[PDB]
Amino acid sequence: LVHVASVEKGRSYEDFQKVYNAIALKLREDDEYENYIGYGDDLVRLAWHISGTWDKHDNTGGSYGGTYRFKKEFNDPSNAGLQNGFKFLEPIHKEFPWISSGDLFSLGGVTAVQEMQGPKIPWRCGRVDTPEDTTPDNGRLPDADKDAGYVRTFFQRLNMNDREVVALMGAHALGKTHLKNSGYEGPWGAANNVFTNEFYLNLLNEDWKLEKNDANNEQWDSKSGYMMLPTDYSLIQDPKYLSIVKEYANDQDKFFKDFSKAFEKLLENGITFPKDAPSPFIFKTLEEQGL
Ligand code: HEM
Ligand SMILES: [Mn+2]
Repeated sequence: LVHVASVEKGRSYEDFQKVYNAIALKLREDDEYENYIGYGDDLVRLAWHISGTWDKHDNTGGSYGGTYRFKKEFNDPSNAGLQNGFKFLEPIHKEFPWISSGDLFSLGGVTAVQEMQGPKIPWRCGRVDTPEDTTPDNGRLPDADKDAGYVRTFFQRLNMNDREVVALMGAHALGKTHLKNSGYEGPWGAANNVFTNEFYLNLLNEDWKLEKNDANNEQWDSKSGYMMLPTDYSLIQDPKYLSIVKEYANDQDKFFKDFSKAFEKLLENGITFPKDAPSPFIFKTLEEQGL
């Protein structure tokens, strides 16, 4: 099963930067730190969840086909809340009907991360929408009520190693859990629509208590009002994860660089890029463009 990246006919950097900017401008328009719904946060979680269905074994799932547009995946319990990101992106897809769904969904997360001051994420176009029957079944996304071994094992299926896992998880610094979406409640940190290594710092420096939330699910709660999923807290239970947690907590740049590579890899798993495909695009943020 091979998915060859196919550049949207005639498109190039400028086109995607335009899509970037439309998303970025609407994020500025639609997001406020205080809001219940974090569109920017939904966009990077959506980019992850469209990719995280991937199975290296047979190349099913993955961001290529844009199958989140399909009911089965759209209604994945694991994707609860993401509909806001979809709805956010619809006017953008309408303005740019030529971009594929996969590219738009993935570009949304890239755009959201960059606009929330995260690292630059190189991004490659060429995802092609695939038919509804290529939609991956539900259940491929990870459970939050698990330990380090689960996590490590889970991400092996996504071809991610310990460093990649720990880096990727740092995106939880963005936003929070919403009890009605996931059975968890509370911010991981400064849920202020800012991408930072706060996730790691909180893990190491907060006073965590294993409690049960209003949904009868256990999560780690801090006096500061932060929370960690058991899977997040896994990263400091496991000694291998722990050393990388500490590295990222002590090196914002390193975290940014590693997150950047892992996110792009995540978003590109399952996709074959012909030797003559365009180079990855690095989009300018609104502020870099003075927009
Ligand atoms: C073992 C891994 C993972 C599990 C168990 C986990 C699970 C969850 C849970 C339960 C939520 C809350 C959804 C809702 O309540 O709104 C959350 C949200 C989120 N996830 Fe993860 N996640 C994992 C990995 C990732 C990765 C790899 C990234 C992306 C690089 C990521 C990005 C986020 C985003 C951005 C949020 C915040 C959403 C919000 O504020 O609306 N997650 N995660
Ligand atoms: Mn949100």
